Amino acid sequence: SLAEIRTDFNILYSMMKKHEEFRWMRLRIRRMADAWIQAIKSLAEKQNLEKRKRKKVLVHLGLLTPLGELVQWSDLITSLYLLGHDIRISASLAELKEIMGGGGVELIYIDIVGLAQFKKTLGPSWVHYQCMLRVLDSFGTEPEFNHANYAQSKGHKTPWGKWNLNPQQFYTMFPHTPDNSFLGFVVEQNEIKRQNQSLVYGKVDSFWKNKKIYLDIIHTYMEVHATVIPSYVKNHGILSGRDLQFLLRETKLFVGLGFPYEGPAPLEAIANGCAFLNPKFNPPKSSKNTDFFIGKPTLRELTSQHPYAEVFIGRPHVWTVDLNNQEEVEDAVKAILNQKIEPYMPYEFTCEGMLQRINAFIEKQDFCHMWPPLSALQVKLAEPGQSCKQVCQESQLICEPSFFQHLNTCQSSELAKDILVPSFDPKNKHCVFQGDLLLFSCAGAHPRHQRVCPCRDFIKGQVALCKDCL
Ligand SMILES: CC(=O)N[C@H]1[C@H](O[C@@H]2[C@@H](OC[C@H]3O[C@H](O)[C@@H](O)[C@@H](O[C@H]4O[C@H](CO)[C@@H](O)[C@H](O)[C@@H]4O[C@@H]4O[C@H](CO)[C@@H](O)[C@H](O)[C@H]4NC(C)=O)[C@@H]3O)O[C@H](CO)[C@@H](O)[C@@H]2O)O[C@H](CO)[C@@H](O)[C@@H]1O
Ligand SMILES: *[C@@H]1O[C@H](CO)[C@@H](O)[C@H](O)[C@H]1NC(C)=O
Repeated sequence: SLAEIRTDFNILYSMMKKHEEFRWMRLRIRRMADAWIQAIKSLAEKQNLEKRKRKKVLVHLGLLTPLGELVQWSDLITSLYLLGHDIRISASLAELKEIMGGGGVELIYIDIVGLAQFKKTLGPSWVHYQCMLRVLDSFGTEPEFNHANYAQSKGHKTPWGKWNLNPQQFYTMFPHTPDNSFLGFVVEQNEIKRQNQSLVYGKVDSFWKNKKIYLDIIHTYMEVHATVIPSYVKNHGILSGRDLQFLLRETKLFVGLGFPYEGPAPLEAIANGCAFLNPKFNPPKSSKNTDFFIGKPTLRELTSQHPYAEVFIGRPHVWTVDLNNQEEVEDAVKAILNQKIEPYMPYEFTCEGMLQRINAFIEKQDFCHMWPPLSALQVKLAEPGQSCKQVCQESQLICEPSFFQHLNTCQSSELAKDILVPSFDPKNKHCVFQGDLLLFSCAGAHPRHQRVCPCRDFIKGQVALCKDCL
């Protein structure tokens, strides 16, 4: 029974009308419907989408039993629907039991809250389905937090970790954690734009605490608008849809205050021709120094409010600035004021880019027992203090953790259960090899030794996929 692409949303709307929380998701799908339908038709012309098996897919939304996560769920469901899969949407324990009770489930999209429910509801046979799980986890899960016993040994108290999955089963909001898979979402998209209009990113007064100098510098050159705080700020209150599309289409500069971290909104601003003023974090913010991140299953350090925007887009669309550097902020605002407007969206955040990525994952990513192909492997040695993530990135590659097993001249050697191996002491030519295959980790820098690191190429604008991965 083969998957046939769908070009009509009538059935999708009927499914999402069964859950009150999808109300504004259905609205957004209608706004984006022509983009989605154009994209599934264009993909089907570029690539053979024939002879794909129709999968029975459980989509269990633990969080419905977070706007960015609701957007990601909406875009995932829409992608599955367009690709012709048999979607069973669950937002209750009752639904979960019924769907799994019926059997034939081939693929499971769930969040970590939903996974706790899955385990509790199904009992010990929950692990029978473990290889079919794709776990929507916005901020990502590094191997040291996923391995229950290693995490306990290191004193990690995360309520989110210790699931003992293959870490590539965690599906992230941005491609920030190469131990994981990047799922993302779709970003909704010069006489319109008011050259001197800036708009503050942040719907609560709390976000604005101790930003006055920053805002005062911006206010020297631009009107400061808000949707929520100095007297001069022009507040439009809470908005949406066409209205917010208009306000962003009207705005030259979208102003970050530091929070929230890694949201969709800066990408929507850039897609609508805005530049993003992106606060720089020195030191970088992590579960080690930031209350928001304490208990999150990663030590990943954020170098700015939106590191994807900073690293994968950059100027002129994204100015990553020290808020405390008055010279730097003024230079940035004056630059943006004089910039030519260039609306931009990375391919991977388009309808067709997301359809291509999720179709590849559905067809090629299998944890139930080779992809990416071993031809993609390029091995790099991380210097001491450098992670496998870093040394791949430094060569315009990305760490590919599925190649660690193929990397596991050595005068002596030993075995260790540690996220930092395989390692090489090139002084005494001593090799330490991985003794616990669940501890293979792109994340982590050896303090003394070189790390032996598995990298792969990526399609520019589609970092989730190697050139030979389609
Ligand atoms: C959307 C999402 O999950 N996104 C990210 C996530 O982001 C964080 C997350 O926080 C969700 C939690 O927020 C509050 O702490 C609570 O509302 C909590 O709800 C549980 O706990 C409260 C009491 O604290 C209860 O009132 C509520 O019923 C619920 O109880 C819990 O129920 C579950 C289901 O059975 C049970 O399994 C738990 O044991 C039980 N917990 C307790 C202690 O009783 C929320 O869970 O979402 C926020 C926005 O919604 C974000 O800002 C947060 O950063 O982060 C993770 C990890 O990084 C990521 O994987 C995920 O994608
Ligand atoms: C910004 O420019 C527009 C037109 O160029 C004008 O209407 C507006 O008054 C200006 N704002 C400030 C604060 O000077």
